Amino acid sequence: DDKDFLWPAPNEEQVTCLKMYFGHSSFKPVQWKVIHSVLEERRDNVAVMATGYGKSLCFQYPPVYVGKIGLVISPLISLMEDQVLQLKMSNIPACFLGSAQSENVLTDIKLGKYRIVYVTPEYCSGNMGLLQQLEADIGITLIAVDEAHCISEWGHDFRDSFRKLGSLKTALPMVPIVALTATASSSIREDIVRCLNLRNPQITCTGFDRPNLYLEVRRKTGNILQDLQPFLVKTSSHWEFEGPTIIYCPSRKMTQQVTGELRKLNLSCGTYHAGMSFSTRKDIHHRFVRDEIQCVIATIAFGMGINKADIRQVIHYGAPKDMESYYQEIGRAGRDGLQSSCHVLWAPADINLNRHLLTEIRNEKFRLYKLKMMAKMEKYLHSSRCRRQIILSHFEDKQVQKASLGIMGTEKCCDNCRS
Ligand SMILES: O=C(Cn1c2c(c(=O)n3nc(N4CCOCC4)nc13)C1(CCN(C(=O)Cc3nc4ccccc4o3)CC1)OC2)Nc1ccc(C(F)(F)F)cc1Cl
Ligand SMILES: [Zn+2]
Repeated sequence: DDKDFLWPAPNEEQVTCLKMYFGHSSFKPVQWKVIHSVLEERRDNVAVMATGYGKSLCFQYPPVYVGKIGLVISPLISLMEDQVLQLKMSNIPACFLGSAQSENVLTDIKLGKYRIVYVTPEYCSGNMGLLQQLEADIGITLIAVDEAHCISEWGHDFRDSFRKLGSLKTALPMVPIVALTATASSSIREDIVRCLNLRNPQITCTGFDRPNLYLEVRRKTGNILQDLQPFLVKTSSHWEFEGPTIIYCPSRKMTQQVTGELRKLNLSCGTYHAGMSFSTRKDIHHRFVRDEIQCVIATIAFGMGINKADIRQVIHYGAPKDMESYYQEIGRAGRDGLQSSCHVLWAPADINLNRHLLTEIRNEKFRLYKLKMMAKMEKYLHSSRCRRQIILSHFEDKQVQKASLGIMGTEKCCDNCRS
């Protein structure tokens, strides 16, 4: 069951609703992330998606489940017409709202007869008073802004119509905005978050097969220098990795240890852990971005703000917490699209493997969730199957494995695909 690997667990009516109106068994981790953060946290989202495969459910499902109203703001007229028809045929009442259509649909929208209203950014700019009325009389579950990259002057597909969608948060500060786009440009999403005036936005990135990441799992011995020696190359007196390198460790003690023995070879490296000031941390980034230091030995803490294109190696010195955290950590590697490697070095005596450590948690539901996650991360590490296939299976939809051409099976895919 996939529903086991979601936190919170989608309730029984949520599952019923998905099968009834969309015809699916379970939510994928990213879909659930976006949907739940909309419904329960009312949190602005930026959803990066390489295709429209599982893209619609993110903004269509929420207003259907609560039975209120969702607003999709898009310039893609014919794509909007196809989705309006698909919703109508799935017994979801939906319309295209524009100046031409207004006389037939507007009264019905105002009296709450539509779950999902598609509009152009042109039309939306004029009728902010209509939006405030709908918030007041029904309540708007969310506003989806598709092709959100069109708000950016520095993007490749700029649209004048998008300029005044900034006023949505001024007009509706309580209503969450789901900004959708097909570009993984870090500068454009900063334009999207800025121009749409988004607050503490959840960022997600799916539909990409990351063919330039090689995955390996490898038994850890005990001796640190023994374990890392394979990854090291000397140039004169000092030692160095082949490129920019991140070594995530499960404990704060380990980051100090690993950094300790890596220093003895005069390696250009530094720590980044929980128990320190958000001041020394600021420089380590700027050093690492400017290639002043080569390696960073960190915990789960380091990563969220990393925009470094040329990360060549990620190493998990010890089994990671779970697949969620692992997916995030490896996802930072090789953003430039050049060959990078992601190695796990694990032993059975790692703190994220012992089950009789989580028995301390007395909340039944949460304890069972953490055990399913530990079991599944364990199943991945011991696997003799394709590391990429396990990860795509769990995180991405079926059509990302199908669309994944000419990497799975090759000597650059994973240790299991090699031998
Ligand atoms: O790689 C991806 C998707 N993807 C992800 C991230 C990312 O950066 N990129 N970057 C890409 N590229 C797509 C292709 O073009 C280059 C960039 N893809 C992803 C992140 C996003 C979330 N994140 C955070 O720390 C939060 C956060 N980020 C922020 C950025 C700015 C500001 C605030 C932020 O807050 C961790 C990194 O995780 C997913 N999928 C994937 C596909 C196949 C395989 C396989 F090979 F194993 F099979 C493994 C994986 Cl992981
Ligand atoms: Zn493989």
